[PDB]
Amino acid sequence: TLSITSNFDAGAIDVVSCDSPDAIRLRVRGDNRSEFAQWFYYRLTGARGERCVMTFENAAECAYPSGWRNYSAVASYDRVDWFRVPTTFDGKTMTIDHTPEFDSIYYAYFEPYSEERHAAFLGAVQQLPQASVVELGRTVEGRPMSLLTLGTPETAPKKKVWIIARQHPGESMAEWFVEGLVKRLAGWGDWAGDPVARKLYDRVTFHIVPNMNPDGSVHGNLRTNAAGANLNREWMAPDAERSPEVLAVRDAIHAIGCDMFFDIHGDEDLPYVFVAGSEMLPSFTEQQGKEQTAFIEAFKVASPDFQTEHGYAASKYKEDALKLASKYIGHQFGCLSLTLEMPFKDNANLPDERVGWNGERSAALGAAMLAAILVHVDTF
Ligand SMILES: [Zn+2]
Repeated sequence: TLSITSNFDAGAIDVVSCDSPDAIRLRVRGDNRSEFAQWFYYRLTGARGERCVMTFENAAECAYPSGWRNYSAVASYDRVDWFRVPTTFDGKTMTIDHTPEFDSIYYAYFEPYSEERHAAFLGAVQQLPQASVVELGRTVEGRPMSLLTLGTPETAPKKKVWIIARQHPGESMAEWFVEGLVKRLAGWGDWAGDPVARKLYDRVTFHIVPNMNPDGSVHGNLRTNAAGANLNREWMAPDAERSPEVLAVRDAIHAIGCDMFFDIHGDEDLPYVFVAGSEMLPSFTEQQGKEQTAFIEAFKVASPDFQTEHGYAASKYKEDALKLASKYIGHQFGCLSLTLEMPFKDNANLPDERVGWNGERSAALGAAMLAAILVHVDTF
């Protein structure tokens, strides 16, 4: 007897039919208070050594159907080690065809990043002499909005570098990226002995929000918070009831100041790591151009995964572009301001059939970007 369950952190699925392994019928559940549908995460038990054919009947009705083109789902026996599994898409339905090796398995859209993991990581990070953690406010559902500051005393004002992640809760790659970056700043693991963090603290103070959408995350949402708001459309006029997550963070950025800004996302459609810059802003000066180009050049050197060939086609500027964090910040502060995008699929330039794009590659990217930040501040 097969059983599909989803009542856990970030769980999401609607089961249509589940009584023959070769005829499992499913629907992407969708965001809790929004029409956007794309994230899925479920547990399947009772299928050891049985070929499971799991068809997502509403695949074409999802937020980004091209997200299913050349895409493989991820799976795990224990929530620790994740791997890609055989998946096909015909523009109408999506099907995972996989034979579980053990009694209990999970399938998901991307390697998850749980609330527990967040709490364990921040609970350890706060113990570093250079760390502090401040609760800026509460989410819709009373979860903390936590700001991690990493820095040493100013004896000359240090540059304020802001990194926010996971405004879109299903983009768990964003929190993995922050974890890799923070681990390097901590001098943990293989980062012990590395001089980049030390040099950085002489020039820069970091202000980091690892999870911009705690509620959306646990809800199994892709794009919205628990009230149905797209947080990355709330930056020009956030609300205490609808978008307290942005209200609290935007207030802190204004109070604290900002010299460099990075908004960390994942992209459904494109199999590339890329940035969206501020060049479309009418406020984009020659010096800003010089600075953005030079950071991008440094990031290309720091990380072979990062590239500029592929990305969003930069359409004409419209006033509502300021609803997006990196544009709002770019316009308001006149500083280096970027959206960074990681793929749900793989990096097509450097594919990995076993894992595609994942937690470890996202984290390596975050650690690499630190080295580009250092190069950058040492130049400007
Ligand atoms: Zn996003």
